[PDB]
Amino acid sequence: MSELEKAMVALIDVFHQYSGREGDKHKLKKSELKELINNELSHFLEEIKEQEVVDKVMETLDNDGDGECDFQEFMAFVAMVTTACHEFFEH
Amino acid sequence: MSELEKAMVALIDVFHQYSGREGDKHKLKKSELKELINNELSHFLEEIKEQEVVDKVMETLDNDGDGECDFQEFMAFVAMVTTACHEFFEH
Amino acid sequence: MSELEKAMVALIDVFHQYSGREGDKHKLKKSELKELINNELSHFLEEIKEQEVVDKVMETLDNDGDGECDFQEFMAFVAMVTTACHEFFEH
Amino acid sequence: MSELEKAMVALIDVFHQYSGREGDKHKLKKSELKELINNELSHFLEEIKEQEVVDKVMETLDNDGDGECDFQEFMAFVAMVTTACHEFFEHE
Amino acid sequence: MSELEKAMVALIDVFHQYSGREGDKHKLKKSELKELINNELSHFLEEIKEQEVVDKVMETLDNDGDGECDFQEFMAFVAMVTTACHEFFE
Amino acid sequence: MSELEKAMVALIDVFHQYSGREGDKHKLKKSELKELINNELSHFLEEIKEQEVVDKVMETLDNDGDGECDFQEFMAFVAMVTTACHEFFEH
Amino acid sequence: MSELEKAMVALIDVFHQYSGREGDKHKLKKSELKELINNELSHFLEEIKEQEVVDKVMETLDNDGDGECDFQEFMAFVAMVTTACHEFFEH
Amino acid sequence: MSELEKAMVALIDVFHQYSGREGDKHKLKKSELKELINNELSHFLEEIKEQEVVDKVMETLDNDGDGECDFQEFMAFVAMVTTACHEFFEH
Ligand SMILES: [Ca+2]
Ligand SMILES: [Ca+2]
Ligand SMILES: [Ca+2]
Ligand SMILES: [Ca+2]
Ligand SMILES: [Ca+2]
Ligand SMILES: [Ca+2]
Ligand SMILES: [Ca+2]
Ligand SMILES: [Ca+2]
Ligand SMILES: [Ca+2]
Ligand SMILES: [Ca+2]
Ligand SMILES: [Ca+2]
Ligand SMILES: [Ca+2]
Ligand SMILES: [Ca+2]
Ligand SMILES: [Ca+2]
Ligand SMILES: [Ca+2]
Ligand SMILES: [Ca+2]
Ligand SMILES: [Ca+2]
Ligand SMILES: [Ca+2]
Repeated sequence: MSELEKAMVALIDVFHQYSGREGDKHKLKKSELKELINNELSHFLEEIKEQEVVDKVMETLDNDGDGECDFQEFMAFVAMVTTACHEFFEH
Repeated sequence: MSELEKAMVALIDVFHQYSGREGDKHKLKKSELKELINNELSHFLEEIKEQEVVDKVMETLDNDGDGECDFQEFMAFVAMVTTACHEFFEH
Repeated sequence: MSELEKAMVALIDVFHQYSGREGDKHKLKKSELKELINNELSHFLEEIKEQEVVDKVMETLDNDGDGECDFQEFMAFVAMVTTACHEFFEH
Repeated sequence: MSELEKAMVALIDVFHQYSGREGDKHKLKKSELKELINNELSHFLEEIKEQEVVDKVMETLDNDGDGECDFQEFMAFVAMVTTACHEFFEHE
Repeated sequence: MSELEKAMVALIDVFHQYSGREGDKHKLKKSELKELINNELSHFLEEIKEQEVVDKVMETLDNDGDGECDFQEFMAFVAMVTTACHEFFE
Repeated sequence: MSELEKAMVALIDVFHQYSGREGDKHKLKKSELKELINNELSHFLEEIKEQEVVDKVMETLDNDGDGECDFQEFMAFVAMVTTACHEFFEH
Repeated sequence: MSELEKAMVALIDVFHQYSGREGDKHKLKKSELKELINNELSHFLEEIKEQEVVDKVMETLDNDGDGECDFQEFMAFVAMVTTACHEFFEH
Repeated sequence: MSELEKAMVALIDVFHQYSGREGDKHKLKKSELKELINNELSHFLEEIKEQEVVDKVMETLDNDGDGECDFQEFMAFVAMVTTACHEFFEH
């Protein structure tokens, strides 16, 4: 598989890894999203330490309004974060 | 780097491997997109062998209608392809 | 170690994670096999929830007729599931 | 994905890596199998140098006569090496 | 660095990792040796569950009688274990 | 496999890569030992350029008097060289 | 990621481990640089315990005159130390 | 060893692997430097396909003018790349 293909499997893996911890095994609840952001995105995002911050992140990602982040919402989240960090190269 | 962050860097790297070939070095033109798909997504997608199919993929991805795929749009494509793969893994 | 070499070791390690829980530490009994499948093959296989399903899985895997799955029989099951997954990535 | 599920995908991945280089993209020809063994099994197996050795491994693995190793045949190879490794280790 | 030189540094590093956990930072006391064996040699050695067993392992390794395993003593243990592994090719 | 276990296998691997050159493929003769030192211990040890230096190393290592270095004897050489290197990082 | 790539990220990570303790989270004040040296270079460098050694090291590393060590400046320190280590292995 | 110590040994190791191939075994000639960048900086850097690219990189790094990069000069390059990576993660 190419490196791009392996990158896509890794996105699915990390999602499974956190979404399967608690409750709904196919979505991230606020707590799981907090742990994903803090443990897996520490070079791209500041550590989330206040519930207002977890709440706004989740409010932003949660387009179906169920209070959780499903896989499609997580892919959009990754797209936003990666797009943002790639703007570094856009000058 | 986490495996998530490595995936994110891979996505940026592969995008540029193809985007910088011609014209705007931060967008994929149709020829660059065709090559990316054919060389980097050979296990997940059918090889593109017809200009018509190339036009249709770009028409689908090109959300801002500038005729090219920028990195935001490329992320949306990756998310679509990832999604297809993720379906295989929910049982 | 290469990714292949680590993968071979991971197959050994998972077999023993389960085989050593109960009874003979070198074989998977039904309950161990059910737990391995349910916990470690959840994205590749439907969860096993009924004794009758467990029984038929063991019956296919248990070639030598001792009522359990030994390492070699487990390697055959791994080759079966892997071949199934490999049929996916054919393009 | 579990460690087991990752290990299965890593088997598919390495197969692809070598099978797609030359000729039939869905099979390892002798040179492709040689490379895979020398680059990816370079801690479990001795480097294959002599052609005769390459020839013999392929004859071991090639069950359908076509002179190449397909994925199914490669999985039987993987089981052979994993078993050898299993016998190398302690389990008590 | 060759694969041999890198192996050597890895041996130094694992000894460091465990020798620094309690007491004398340069030696493995019995608890530290038990943990290294159980955490880092799980594919080559039986897990140690009994104190008799780790006392016996240390008695064997402990050539200067201080009741701990220093690095030179650790290298000897590594030599024994690797030589035993190698018996697989005998 | 742990880094320590990886190390142990590397040690077996290099020994065989040299021992297998000539004569007994399970032992290092003087020429093979010289080559191992010069090519694999180039950063820990001064290059051997003198027959007397070779002779001396082998006399030190060879404990069963066959005039060669088997694996067990090589492990003793490894212990010795590593130990000397460790003390160098010592507080 | 290659070993080189992972090593570069490890440099960023240890820097931040100590840089974020106090004050500017993006620079090392002398107390922080001291602790970094004392805790993460314990096998390469003798412990610093005198004001003047810290003062001396910081004056060497400080090129923009803020009395702190930013990440670029830290990289000159890393270069110095590593070059020093490389010289021990060249013999 | 700490993560920082191992990172430092990794930097010296990668230098040894590439500097050893051709000519002066203690320095990187331009072909060696191209190989290192293409093989070891492949996730962070663009592939060098145009010879004028290593030519200009060497131009900057060579400060004793043997037209090659020694370890010292190599560390400056590692600073430059690592610093860019830091700024990239700095958003
Ligand atoms: Ca959940
Ligand atoms: Ca939602
Ligand atoms: Ca372009
Ligand atoms: Ca567009
Ligand atoms: Ca059992
Ligand atoms: Ca059976
Ligand atoms: Ca082929
Ligand atoms: Ca090898
Ligand atoms: Ca065949
Ligand atoms: Ca201790
Ligand atoms: Ca002792
Ligand atoms: Ca020999
Ligand atoms: Ca002998
Ligand atoms: Ca600070
Ligand atoms: Ca400063
Ligand atoms: Ca050179
Ligand atoms: Ca690249
Ligand atoms: Ca120079």
